[PDB]
Amino acid sequence: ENFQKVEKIGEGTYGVVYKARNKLTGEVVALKKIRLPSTAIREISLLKELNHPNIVKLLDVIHTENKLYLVCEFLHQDLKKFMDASALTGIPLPLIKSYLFQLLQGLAFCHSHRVLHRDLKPQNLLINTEGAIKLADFGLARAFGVPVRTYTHEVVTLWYRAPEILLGAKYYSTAVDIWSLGCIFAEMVTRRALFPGDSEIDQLFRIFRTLGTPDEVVWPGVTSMPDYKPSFPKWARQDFSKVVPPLDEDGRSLLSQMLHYDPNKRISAKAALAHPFFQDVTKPVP
Ligand SMILES: *CCC(=O)N1CCN(CC)c2ccccc21
Repeated sequence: ENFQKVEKIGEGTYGVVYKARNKLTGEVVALKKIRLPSTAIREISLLKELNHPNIVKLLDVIHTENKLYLVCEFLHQDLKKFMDASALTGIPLPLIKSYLFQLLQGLAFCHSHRVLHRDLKPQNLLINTEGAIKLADFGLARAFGVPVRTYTHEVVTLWYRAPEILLGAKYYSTAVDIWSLGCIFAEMVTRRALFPGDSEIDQLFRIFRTLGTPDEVVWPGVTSMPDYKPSFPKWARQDFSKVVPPLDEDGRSLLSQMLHYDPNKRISAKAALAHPFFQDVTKPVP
């Protein structure tokens, strides 16, 4: 009886989200319920301290009756819905730039605390009516693993997955989130997913057909990754001018750096924020 359900507002990889009202404070919140060694409660509890204007505020973590509840600030819409609703005309470039600038600040903060997301996608980027955008679900992928199917048996999207993950690397760096964010960036600009794979191999070959099949020159160590096969077809790289029109030259330079194959060479969030693409960044209200 601590929270009143108002309405169901969404479904993530692990559980359902309701808008709720805090009985005793009157505050409106988003309450995620997840069913069911395990360091998940410790690690997720630590995210209550990892506060930033571009990270969804984690108000509380409740473990009771073999369910995990996450109490978050209420935000009104995800980026996937906003992109679908903006399909006819597209999100305006100054708003795209504002959103990427803010998302990079959120990543830079978590990354500075050694915390990775590992599963960024438009569905977990939430916006308000004031012009802010925030990252949701930090910590959940690491705590629980990324399953093939969600709790409601939907396919977990591969579209934003970094190539080192797809090639079976055992160690993920903060670069995995930069890759994902660069995919989201291209999708806002073109109104179409950059790499819409429908299996792990289809995802990898879509990446290869655009960026070129990687070799030891662009990506040292690539031919010794666990899931690398010498039989991969060898596609030549496309020019970014084709990939994301009509992004200007600064956006294209930034995007190419977010999409470097080698996780060691891929631009950091901190470095991306200093990119000349942001020289004229503003905060428009949609
Ligand atoms: C704690 C609530 C939560 O995890 N999130 C991320 C998932 N969703 C549903 C899209 C959400 C919406 C509004 C506010 C927070 C959250």
